[PDB]
Amino acid sequence: NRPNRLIVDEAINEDNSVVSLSQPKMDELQLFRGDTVLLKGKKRREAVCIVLSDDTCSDEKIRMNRVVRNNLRVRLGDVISIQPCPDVKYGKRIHVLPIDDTVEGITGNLFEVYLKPYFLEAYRPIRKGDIFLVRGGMRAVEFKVVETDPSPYCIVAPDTVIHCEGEPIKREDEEESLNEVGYDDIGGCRKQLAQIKEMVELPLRHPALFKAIGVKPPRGILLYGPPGTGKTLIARAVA
Amino acid sequence: NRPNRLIVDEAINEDNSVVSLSQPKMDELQLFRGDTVLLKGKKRREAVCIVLSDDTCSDEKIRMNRVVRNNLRVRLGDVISIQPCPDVKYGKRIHVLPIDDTVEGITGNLFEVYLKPYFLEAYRPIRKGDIFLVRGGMRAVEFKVVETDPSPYCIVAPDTVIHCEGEPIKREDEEESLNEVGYDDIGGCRKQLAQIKEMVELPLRHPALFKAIGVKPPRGILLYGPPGTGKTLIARAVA
Ligand SMILES: Nc1ncnc2c1ncn2[C@@H]1O[C@H](COP(=O)(O)OP(=O)(O)O)[C@@H](O)[C@H]1O
Ligand SMILES: Nc1ncnc2c1ncn2[C@@H]1O[C@H](COP(=O)(O)OP(=O)(O)O)[C@@H](O)[C@H]1O
Repeated sequence: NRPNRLIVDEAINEDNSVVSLSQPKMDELQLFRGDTVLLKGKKRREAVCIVLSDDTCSDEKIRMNRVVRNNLRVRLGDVISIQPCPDVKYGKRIHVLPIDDTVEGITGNLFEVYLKPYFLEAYRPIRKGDIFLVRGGMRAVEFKVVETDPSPYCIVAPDTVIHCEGEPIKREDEEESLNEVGYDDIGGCRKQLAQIKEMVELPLRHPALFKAIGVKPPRGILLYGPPGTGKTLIARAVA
Repeated sequence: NRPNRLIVDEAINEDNSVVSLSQPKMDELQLFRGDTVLLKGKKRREAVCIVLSDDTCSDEKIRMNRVVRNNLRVRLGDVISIQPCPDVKYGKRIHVLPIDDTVEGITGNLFEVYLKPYFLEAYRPIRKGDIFLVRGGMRAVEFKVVETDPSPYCIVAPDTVIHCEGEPIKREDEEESLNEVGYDDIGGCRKQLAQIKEMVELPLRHPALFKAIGVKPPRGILLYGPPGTGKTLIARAVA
């Protein structure tokens, strides 16, 4: 049955690009804590990240972040195949530009003052055709690459140079904005949010199974608490 | 007055094809506990089942199941004639197929994995033009025969072979779906359900008698209890 694909869930870590697995995971694929990992999915697209070792998260499970779930076009309850990729990469020239939807009121240079400080001491990889999201600068902005060195061989380094043209390109309907609300945006409701997972993930992720079995799913859920507790973004995130 | 026909009622046994009678019943028709019985009715159709001996059900009464009440087109308050039929039968080739109304989401082979396991150690008979119902497999599905060996001589055996064509035939309005609610679907309400039998079976089963006598039937029945006790499927089953 090809025991290599595992289900996807939410990661409790607050890091940006960190993938956490269980102890008997890197011992089979002989990968270290700072190796290069390549992930695939639908739409004939690939991905690259950094695998981090952890033995406190769970017993046998792989964590997976939100900034790359929308990037690789992956949703919950899906299978993902992981394999090591010991390929030496080195970025030479990069060219990123933001979308004209979140750059209102920003003028002047914006590449040598935000991007350069956060790239160093991170060595984060990047693949062709990906929309990364960065927090900071009293705002939430993103950038998209359209033309750089041929994939892959993309490694951030202070010696790398950057350039701009001066004409942002509008986004399309294929991607989804990460500025909206997700499971990571809920704080404090752990036990209560854990219940909705085992009541709304079965009928919404597996429709043919429900139109196959005779089980009746719940037809209504009532949330409680005083106003402002977060009854609205929970429903928006689970959607 | 031909003392051979008896009224029909509901059977408390949970078995699929079991007919229970009283002690002075098989002693007149010299039939054993595992003989072959042939039953007739309207529409010039016959039936075949297995008579089971019981001395705890009642004093002088014949039980009769739901899966064959709709099959032989029999309703309550009707007469049924029973006679032994010591005919040796042996099935050779069978060909059953389901109706395209309850096979949504089912693919692959479905004859050597469900039908074969449940047929053995049962020796259940089957007549031509009957819609049997089987419970199990996390669903409620049925099958209908359209072409097999000439009637009767239909006995299930592991040596028998089966085949399929690949085109289900839709059901007609002559038969009724057994997936709906009947008296056997009510659990717990025994004393209360027993009362509705002696108040709604007289005016609905014998209309000419009520338009003959001057008795006024009840014009309204009020059911009680907290929600979910089953006030709705009781009314749907008695209809
Ligand atoms: N438990 C929570 N977790 C994260 N954010 C919250 C929570 N509760 C409130 N908020 C924040 O407060 C803001 C106002 O929430 P509000 O719409 O009043 O919630 P509700 O509609 O349930 O009263 C939201 O933008 C949300 O980000
Ligand atoms: N006494 C009972 N016997 C069998 N099934 C029941 C009974 N009570 C409830 N149910 C089941 O519970 C489900 C919901 O019943 P419901 O429609 O709430 O009854 P009511 O309309 O009387 O409140 C039904 O599908 C029924 O099968």
